[PDB]
Amino acid sequence: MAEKQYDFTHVPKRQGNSIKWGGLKEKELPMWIAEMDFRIAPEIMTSMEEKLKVAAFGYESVPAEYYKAVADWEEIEHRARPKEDWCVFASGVVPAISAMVRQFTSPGDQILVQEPVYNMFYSVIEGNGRRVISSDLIYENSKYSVNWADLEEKLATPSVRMMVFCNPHNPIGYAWSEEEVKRIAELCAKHQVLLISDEIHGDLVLTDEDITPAFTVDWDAKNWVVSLISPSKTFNLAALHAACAIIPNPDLRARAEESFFLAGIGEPNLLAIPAAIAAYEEGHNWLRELKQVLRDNFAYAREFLAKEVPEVKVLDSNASYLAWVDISALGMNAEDFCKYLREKTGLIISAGNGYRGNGHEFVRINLACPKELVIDGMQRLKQGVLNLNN
Amino acid sequence: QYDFTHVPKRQGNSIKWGGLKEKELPMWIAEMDFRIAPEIMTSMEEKLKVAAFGYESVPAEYYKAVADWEEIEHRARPKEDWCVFASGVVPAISAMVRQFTSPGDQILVQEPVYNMFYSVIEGNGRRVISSDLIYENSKYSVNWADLEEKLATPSVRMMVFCNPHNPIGYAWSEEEVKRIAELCAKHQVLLISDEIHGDLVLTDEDITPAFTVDWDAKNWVVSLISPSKTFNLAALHAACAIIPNPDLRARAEESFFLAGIGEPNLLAIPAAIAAYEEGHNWLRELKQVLRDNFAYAREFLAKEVPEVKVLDSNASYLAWVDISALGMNAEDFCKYLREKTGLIISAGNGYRGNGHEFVRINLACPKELVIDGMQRLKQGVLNLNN
Ligand SMILES: Cc1ncc(COP(=O)(O)O)c(C=O)c1O
Ligand SMILES: Cc1ncc(COP(=O)(O)O)c(C=O)c1O
Ligand SMILES: C=CC[S@@](=O)C[C@H](N)C(=O)O
Repeated sequence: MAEKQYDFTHVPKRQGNSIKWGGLKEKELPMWIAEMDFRIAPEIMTSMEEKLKVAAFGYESVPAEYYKAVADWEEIEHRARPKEDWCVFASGVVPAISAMVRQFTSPGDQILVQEPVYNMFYSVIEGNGRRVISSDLIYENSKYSVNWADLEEKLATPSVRMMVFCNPHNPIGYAWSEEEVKRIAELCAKHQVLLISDEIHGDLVLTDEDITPAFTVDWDAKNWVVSLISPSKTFNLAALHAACAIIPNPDLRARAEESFFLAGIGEPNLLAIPAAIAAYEEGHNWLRELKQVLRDNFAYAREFLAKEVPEVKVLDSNASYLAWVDISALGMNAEDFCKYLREKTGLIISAGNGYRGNGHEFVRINLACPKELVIDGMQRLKQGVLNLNN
Repeated sequence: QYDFTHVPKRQGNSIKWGGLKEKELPMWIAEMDFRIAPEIMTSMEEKLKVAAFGYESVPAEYYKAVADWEEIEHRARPKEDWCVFASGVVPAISAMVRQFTSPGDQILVQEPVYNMFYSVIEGNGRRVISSDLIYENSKYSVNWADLEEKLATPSVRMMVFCNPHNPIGYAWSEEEVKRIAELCAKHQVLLISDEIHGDLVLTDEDITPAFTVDWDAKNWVVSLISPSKTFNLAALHAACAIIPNPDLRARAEESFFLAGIGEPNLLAIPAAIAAYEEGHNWLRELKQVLRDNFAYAREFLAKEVPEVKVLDSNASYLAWVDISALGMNAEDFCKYLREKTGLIISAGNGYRGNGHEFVRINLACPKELVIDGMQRLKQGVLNLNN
């Protein structure tokens, strides 16, 4: 090849309290939870080791440099520069959603999602005492589509007060077109519904199709949107706890910031600021190479399952390092299949059940690991399927 | 064995030191101007070498380190099962305010007390009620009749207890903590005992954690701890709730997850474990520097600014200074001090109670900074008399 500047071959050796790699049995292969088995960009590491040299970790403000980095990143990577004053630090995307659920809806209000969607959406809606309402994505011809009439009918319902929009959508791995994003933002604005656009997979569109950040919608609807971003999925920094809400409406923004502070997610920890700035200032080259690795892993995985496991169907996706795999032909509830698969092969993938929708027919597989592990997992999956047919 | 002489060089986004004018001396916000313990630094450096920061569990090595630390430092040992990770003490209070009380309910504090108690009570739409600490003869005391009368009020549903008490720097006696816990249990009031200053008792005394009170009251208590104040790790975001009642504990744990404060960041677990397993020697050295600084502060002011009084305190690195004899509202005295001398201390007003007669001074800094701050304090008063 042309030499890659960075290391996508060696799996980082985690400490014992890793969710992905802790308490596994011998030879078990975790490909479920969405973190990478790649080392992070050395540019980010350098900024973290630099910060540690302070050797005292008192209270931190959010510097202008943080929002500048966020804005520069969105401009360069997605050709949509937010205003830096739109940006508000939050310690995490899901905690920010949870705080905005409490701040911008009332107990008993309904909050719209499009099932199947990220399981943590349900937890922060239901656990906060709001009610999930879904305009289900319709599954036909191996693709999901939106029932736009049903979506609007639910948005227009008085008790439906917020839409948590997954953009790109996890677990189906779909980066919405500009038209779809602006249509949903316009729908929300029309019906006075707050659009929370979870854009945490936005840097991981594995094609050149870009995302459309919600904050780029025109100024009728722009006052009704919040874009949520983080370096965590892009750069393998789940535990960094750095995120950013982009809220063009200044009063909404100040209220969300107040809700972040009140909840305890408004203040950066000791690494969040320098590590996120380094990621958004200097992570471009590493991300470029990562997407080349991911496209290689996906090309292999999709080709393998096409030729070798016709019992399953990998859905066409263009975003995320996660594959959404239809296992319906196995006649087995995804939760039962994933248990069986783990017991027989050691491969641990995500049952689709927790994403609701039709997720009980699907598994989600994380391909953000060295190709050796992709090959291992794909072969284990075939071994699991073959063991059923016998 | 450790460096308590040289102030760490912060990056620019520091709350205590960022954006100061030339030669300004901040002694207000409670973070130290000391290097952290090298044993903690070692664990952070090695964790960064993982070079990938995915999701982390709370290992029960964390709970074991917490239990061991409480036993060594306070002679009190919680059951590991009682322990729930939280990223911060104040956010845990805020979550428990939302989980365990209703909007409009009253939540009892003992003024003057930590300003952030008011922020999380009132910010969540609960109402602060205070049984004010009685201030007589330079000492604060509890009006036990008043306290119980308010705790017995039906709409008073929670007590946020500062143990040791910031800003006065008082580690309650065993009898005091038990009596408060008994009163809370008697009136079905949840006792949230903020013990974040619990490792900073400077006398030969020990705090009494709320979780040590006996089972006729232990079901009504929550102890909150963190290495933050002890080890100068405000930005680590590691803390722990100790909740003996398992029903409360399950509900508190869920409220932390929903708030976004239930999950450790990439350094919280190894750094806190290192602090609790290996920080005893550094803390022992810290306390002697703190006692030396308090002694200097008390002696200097007794000789030089006799119209002010450093309260006898047994806990924390925060001096609570009665300035009432200056005849000046504390907030105006602090603004005047900053403008005239560059010394930035904490006005007492924000702690409510009788806080307008007090300032709070952070002595967790090298002796040379204390000497400077005291000198500026005297100079400000001298200039007022001129
Ligand atoms: C759609 C979506 N939102 C949010 C998150 C995580 O957000 P955070 O950990 O910053 O709260 C993930 C995880 O990768 C995700 O897939
Ligand atoms: C009484 C008290 N509680 C809590 C805190 C800080 O809590 P948190 O861990 O939320 O920053 C402080 C600050 O040092 C404090 O003095
Ligand atoms: C004005 C001072 C802000 S502050 O120090 C809150 C603090 N951490 C404490 O211990 O009270």
